[PDB]
Amino acid sequence: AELTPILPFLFLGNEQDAQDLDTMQRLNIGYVINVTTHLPLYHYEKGLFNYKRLPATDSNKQNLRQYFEEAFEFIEEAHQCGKGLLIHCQAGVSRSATIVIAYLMKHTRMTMTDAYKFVKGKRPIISVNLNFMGQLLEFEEDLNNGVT
Ligand SMILES: CSc1scc2c1-c1nc(SCC(=O)C(C)(C)C)ncc1CC2
Repeated sequence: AELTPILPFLFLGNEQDAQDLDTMQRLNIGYVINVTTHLPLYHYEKGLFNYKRLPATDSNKQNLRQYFEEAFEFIEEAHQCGKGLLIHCQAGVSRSATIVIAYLMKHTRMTMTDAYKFVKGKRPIISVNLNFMGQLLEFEEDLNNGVT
């Protein structure tokens, strides 16, 4: 169980990272984003956290752009309320790391490459997915022209 802290309040993890309840409470995590279609929302009935499911598959066909704004408003909410947010998908964090990078691109005005450099430096293992990479590329261009 190794929840990588990207920002003071924003943590990246995987399938098993999201089940270490004690770890989540030590870190004052109040919000969880589960970026799968099929994994359960872990610890839902213990009513301790606010959840958001981004029902996405790890393919070269899945669109994630659609989930970006939804996910940023929920990270902003964990920040405005002084709590931490965990975002996880499965092994290799393809889906969840795509979203973290997009957040760092909009709400830190980092570049694409520089966000990836930054995340991979805190979490070494990241599966490649050129579909998501290409979608981050057009997100970067929609930001530099101000369509967001
Ligand atoms: C924005 S990713 C990026 S930008 C420039 C490069 C890369 C890169 N990424 C990955 S893995 C991560 C992914 O595919 C994501 C799911 C996060 C989109 N492996 C190799 C490279 C080579 C150079």
